[PDB]
Amino acid sequence: NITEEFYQSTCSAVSKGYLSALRTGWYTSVITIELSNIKEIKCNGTDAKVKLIKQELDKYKNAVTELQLLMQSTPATFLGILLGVGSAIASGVAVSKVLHLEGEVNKIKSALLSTNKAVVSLSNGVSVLTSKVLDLKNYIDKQLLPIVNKQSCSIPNIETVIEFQQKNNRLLEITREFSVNAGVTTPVSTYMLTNSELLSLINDMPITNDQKKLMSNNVQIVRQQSYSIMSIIKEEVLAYVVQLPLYGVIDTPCWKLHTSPLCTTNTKEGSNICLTRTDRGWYCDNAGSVSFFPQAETCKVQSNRVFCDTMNSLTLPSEVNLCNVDIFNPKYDCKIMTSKTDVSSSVITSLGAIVSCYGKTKCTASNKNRGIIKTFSNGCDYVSNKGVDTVSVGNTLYYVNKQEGKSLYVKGEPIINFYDPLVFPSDEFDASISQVNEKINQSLAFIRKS
Amino acid sequence: NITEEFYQSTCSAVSKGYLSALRTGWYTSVITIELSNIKEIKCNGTDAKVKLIKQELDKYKNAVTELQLLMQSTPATFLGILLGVGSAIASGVAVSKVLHLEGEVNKIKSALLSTNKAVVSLSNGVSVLTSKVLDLKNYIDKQLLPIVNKQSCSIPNIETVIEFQQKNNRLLEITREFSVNAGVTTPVSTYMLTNSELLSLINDMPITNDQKKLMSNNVQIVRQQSYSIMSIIKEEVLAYVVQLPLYGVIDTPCWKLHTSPLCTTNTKEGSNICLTRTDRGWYCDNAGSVSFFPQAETCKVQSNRVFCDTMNSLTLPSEVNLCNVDIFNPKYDCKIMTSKTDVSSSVITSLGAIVSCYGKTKCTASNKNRGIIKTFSNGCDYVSNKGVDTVSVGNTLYYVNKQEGKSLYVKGEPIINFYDPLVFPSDEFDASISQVNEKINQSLAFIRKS
Amino acid sequence: NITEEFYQSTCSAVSKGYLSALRTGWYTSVITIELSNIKEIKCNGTDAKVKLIKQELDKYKNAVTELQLLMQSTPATFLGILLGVGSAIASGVAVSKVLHLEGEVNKIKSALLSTNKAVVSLSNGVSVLTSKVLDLKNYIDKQLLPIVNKQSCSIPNIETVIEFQQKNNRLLEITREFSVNAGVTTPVSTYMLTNSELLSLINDMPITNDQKKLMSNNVQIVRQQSYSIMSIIKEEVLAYVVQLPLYGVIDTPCWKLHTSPLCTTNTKEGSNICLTRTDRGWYCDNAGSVSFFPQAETCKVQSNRVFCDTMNSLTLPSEVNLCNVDIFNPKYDCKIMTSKTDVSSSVITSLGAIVSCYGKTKCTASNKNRGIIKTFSNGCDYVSNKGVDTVSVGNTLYYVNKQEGKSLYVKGEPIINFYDPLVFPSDEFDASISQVNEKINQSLAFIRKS
Ligand SMILES: *[C@@H]1O[C@H](CO)[C@@H](O)[C@H](O)[C@H]1NC(C)=O
Ligand SMILES: *[C@@H]1O[C@H](CO)[C@@H](O)[C@H](O)[C@H]1NC(C)=O
Ligand SMILES: *[C@@H]1O[C@H](CO)[C@@H](O)[C@H](O)[C@H]1NC(C)=O
Ligand SMILES: *[C@@H]1O[C@H](CO)[C@@H](O)[C@H](O)[C@H]1NC(C)=O
Ligand SMILES: *[C@@H]1O[C@H](CO)[C@@H](O)[C@H](O)[C@H]1NC(C)=O
Ligand SMILES: *[C@@H]1O[C@H](CO)[C@@H](O)[C@H](O)[C@H]1NC(C)=O
Repeated sequence: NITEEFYQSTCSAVSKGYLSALRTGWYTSVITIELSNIKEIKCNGTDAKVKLIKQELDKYKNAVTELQLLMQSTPATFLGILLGVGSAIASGVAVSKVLHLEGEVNKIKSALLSTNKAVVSLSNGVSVLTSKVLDLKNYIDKQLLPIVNKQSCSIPNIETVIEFQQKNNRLLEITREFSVNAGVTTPVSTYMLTNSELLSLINDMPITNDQKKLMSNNVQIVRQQSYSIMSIIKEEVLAYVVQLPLYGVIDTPCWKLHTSPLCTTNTKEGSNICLTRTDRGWYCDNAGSVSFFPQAETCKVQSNRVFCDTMNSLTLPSEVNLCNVDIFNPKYDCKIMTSKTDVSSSVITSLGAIVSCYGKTKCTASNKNRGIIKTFSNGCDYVSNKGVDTVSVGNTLYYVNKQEGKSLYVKGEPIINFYDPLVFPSDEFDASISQVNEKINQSLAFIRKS
Repeated sequence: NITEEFYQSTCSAVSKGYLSALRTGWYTSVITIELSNIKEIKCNGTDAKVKLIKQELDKYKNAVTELQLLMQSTPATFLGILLGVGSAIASGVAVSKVLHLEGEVNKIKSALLSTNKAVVSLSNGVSVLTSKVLDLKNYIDKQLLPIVNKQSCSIPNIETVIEFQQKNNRLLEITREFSVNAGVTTPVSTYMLTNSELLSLINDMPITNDQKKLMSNNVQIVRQQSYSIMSIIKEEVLAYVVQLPLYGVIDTPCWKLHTSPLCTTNTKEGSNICLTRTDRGWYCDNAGSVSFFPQAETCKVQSNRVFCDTMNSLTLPSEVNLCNVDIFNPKYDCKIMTSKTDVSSSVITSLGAIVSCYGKTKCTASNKNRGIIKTFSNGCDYVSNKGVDTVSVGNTLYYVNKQEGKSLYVKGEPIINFYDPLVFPSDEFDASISQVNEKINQSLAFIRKS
Repeated sequence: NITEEFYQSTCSAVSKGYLSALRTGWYTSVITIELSNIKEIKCNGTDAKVKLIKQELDKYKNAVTELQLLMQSTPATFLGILLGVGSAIASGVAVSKVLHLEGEVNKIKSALLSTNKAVVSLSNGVSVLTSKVLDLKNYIDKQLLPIVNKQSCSIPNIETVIEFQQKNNRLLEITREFSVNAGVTTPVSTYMLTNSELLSLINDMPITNDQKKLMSNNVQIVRQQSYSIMSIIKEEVLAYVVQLPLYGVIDTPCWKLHTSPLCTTNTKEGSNICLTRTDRGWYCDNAGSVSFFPQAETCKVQSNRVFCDTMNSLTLPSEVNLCNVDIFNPKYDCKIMTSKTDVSSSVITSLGAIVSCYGKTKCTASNKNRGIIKTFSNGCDYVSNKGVDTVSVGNTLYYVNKQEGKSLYVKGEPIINFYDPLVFPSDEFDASISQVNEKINQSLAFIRKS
């Protein structure tokens, strides 16, 4: 149920019909692995099945020593320039710091003695979920101790050698990811947290039923917005913090704004003036205001659900939406940029394509079964994605999205015609309708002086 | 056969001698894996060789269930601001959408019954290559059914346990990549498509012999420009779309433009004016025009072959090349920027290094066996890579490329001297030679008024 | 021992107390793997243990052929616009090129005959460390030749089949990484160089004892700043160059500068003027000057040690530090930007948070156990991280860093009040205090004309 409207007057289009899924907070969980403390590998036997077990214990001990070197380092990692600067893992690292305090590990270790999942209140008072995901201590001590603890080693069966390599592999891969990521990984792989464990962790979290359903049906998105932070390894326990997203805003209207340069079409080369709406990005109603996301990557779309991160957003009054139907409205000052760079390009929207065609550029739209069906004249135009498969601007061939949905072409005079090119400011990168008007007055006043 | 020319007048250099390899389209292929439908693991025997087989089937079924959660989400993912906005996987996703239609899977499944490679015309009419790369259904049903389908399970040999883990591993790794990439991966790994399968897929594609030779000798580049899109999993078939690049433009001349700030060298601190050519990047002749690639990553160089993506390009008239030999030419308006920020830096070209040395900065060029061999005075200068191994600008040490090739130093008066610093605009980021001239006239006219 | 100072006058904060770890050069080492030359797999026996060995040799030969296709391609890969352009792997590639010369491999192969580590002087004269990390030739020829070299193949034990898959796996993973990275990988994984081999390689390098201690305690950072460059594969030897960082500057003072927009707080909407210090980033004393790193990613912090890369830096006079205590100082011209965009945001510093609150925005600071404890008025303010856990600006919730350290609030009149909004330039992106003053004079002079 996605719709789109193109505004010929402002060379821009809005895609409506989306639902919000904004990350507004973080939930920190502590994931543990019970380790076996092995120092000496006591066996002088040259048996082939013992040698393969000795070689896997060396890999095991190498990973332990490798992780111990990571815990000794406190781990870390148009209108985009207007944002702030957050600290993404500031919450998770804070939990990682507490686990270094004395006895804090013993709290975790004792709570995870009978069950593999428990809720622990730390010394500072925060209630974190704790999960023991692997008990290599139990396996090594019950299945491998009678082998490599005496001098007359008992030769294991071939099946145990294979089984130990499987169980040890997860530890090795967790160590591998932390080694090439300085102890902070994102997204969180299935080695840090399996699809079963993650879903189970979501169900046990203190969140609403709407958040549980949302997170469970989009765990791949949950992983891309999660961090895995190596913390400690001591007292036979490896602990790393998993920082999961909290979606405080769900199911509010979202819309995406696409913009393209709007220039004059005079045949004289340098006598053209351009103008581009700069407020392009994702917009989502949020607590009476509008959360605006100017960057491309910060929002991921899954069907009609938009997952965004508020740390890369601005908070604007809802009147910002008035710029779509009336860019000259007196309630909000719509942001634009100006130039004399009349160069051709295209923007692929959710349900169509905007084409800014200028100069000697060949701009067309094609179908697979029939070829060219529309040829654009100079200016800014738009074509729906129904019956159109590709758009061509110069030597560039853009495929359009085949998402189903109705588009609407809103006819209107391109607002660039309302300006006189002799008093038009054309070097404005962070400007607005009013900043241009007041700047034209100053130029127009100095002309009135003559 | 790479050459380079440095232009002292404009503080810029051009590297010629390259050949084009531009991605201009996409080819979509459907890769399938025949799966076995296993529900109940019927065996109450505690045999060690059966237990290892049961543990691998659980991993198998976990990957199947994990993939089923991915298919329920329609998957997605100086002069750089001038480009447009494409939708990279719009073509592949379109094919991924068709595979959800009724019976479309049965078409694929039936065509891949006798052979593992076939050409299928879908319901919409497009002809796509289809490849069955793994038949776990055949392996599980022929090698594993007589084990875990009765209640008196037949204990397999140890060799089958090892063989099943190998064949199941590819499915697990494909699932792993799609889990941490929201169903869209790039580059395409050897798990999605092995070097043998990819080469075979290229040879069977409906393309020219030049494209086949080009793609086969640079498959590592082909992978970096390809996408793997998870599609469907039903009726015992896992299908994912692989989106491969089409190189419509091959073997045309390409050249790379390097630019650096050109400032005045007055000893008074703030009395200096700067000027930098902004049209830097890769240029490739293309269909009578020139494809310009302003960003760094969009083009990858392999020997003398330049692989670029047209979606991140502009289409300029061929006269843009005139800016190199004459920046004041009357046919094309060469783009520049201005500032008063006289700060030192260097640009490592293909066959040398440009040095913009200003103020109290120590700028040198060194050889490993002899140390400093040249000391730069203030201004913009250039040194060939023959006999030079490193360049130093301040506290920064740049190694130069040791690619073989002749360089040419084109003497000329730095054009920054032709301007008077009192009417010089110094806040222009998107400007040109003519925009500066007409702006100097307006400032010069208001001075004539006095 | 980290401290922080906030400057209310300039809406900026400086975090002191850090120690430098600047990458200033590169060390190139050659890592080799002795390969076995296998062509024909002579065995017509259908034994299950032979079949598993034949299947692993095919994977082995596939990786060899895959690597041979990579070596045939010479491999490659606010104030940020002011930097230069280096060539990161120019040093490593230079070594990779020399290994293609005749007999250069024989030098390496002969030197690594008795030991697995040797120092080799190449034909050009450079002394590089060389390390043989895997001898598959020795394993295949001693453990696998009596099997697949006769026609009456001798069936191996099951333990050898498992052992061969382990030793062959490293070669396969090295091949895997080079396939999806065009022969150049970063960071350097434990497959290219294990934690034991890397530490051993560091200890044998011709560097100081301070560099050895620094590199060994932060090998995860060493990996993130290293490259692995596929070179050659011929004469039964696979060789790839590992490019390691050299830290020429260690333990000098470093400090991080945070800045935020400073605007006027008039209730009239568009009558406000803004101003933002643009010199934000990392600063480290370096050889009498100051190395300035304007970008975020180029510096990684581990406790109080800052690892930076000089290739992404500028070299400024030490007087740049005067802008913190006096932005109007006459020795250095402090860089700023101007706008009329009064929009709310926050910057999370090392020990607190700057809040730029304007208009109808709700800006607060909270504690977990008590909720809101401070409400910001319009303007630019600051709050320490002691007793504060989160900051909220609009719909955005920022967690603050809980690093221990003292903060200091330096009271002062916001310098934006000293300007008259009628002659204030508000479109300056690359400007400074003096450029603004001289621009106000020109506007003020034309007003004096009337
Ligand atoms: C569009 O949306 C409404 C509510 O989502 C739904 O009831 C309606 O059926 C949808 N239209 C179509 C054609 O399905
Ligand atoms: C400023 O410009 C606006 C629109 O361009 C106009 O309505 C207004 O009268 C001007 N003001 C002055 C003082 O010229
Ligand atoms: C330079 O190029 C031409 C054509 O590529 C070739 O014939 C010529 O031999 C090359 N020069 C050298 C020195 O090899
Ligand atoms: C504008 O400037 C150009 C070059 O600076 C000059 O040739 C031309 O005569 C000027 N035009 C006017 C009207 O001053
Ligand atoms: C702060 O630093 C100095 C030197 O690093 C150290 O001697 C002092 O003890 C530190 N302060 C505290 C409270 O530890
Ligand atoms: C320029 O401005 C500065 C400060 O704004 C002032 O001290 C100086 O006198 C001015 N110069 C002229 C010529 O007006």
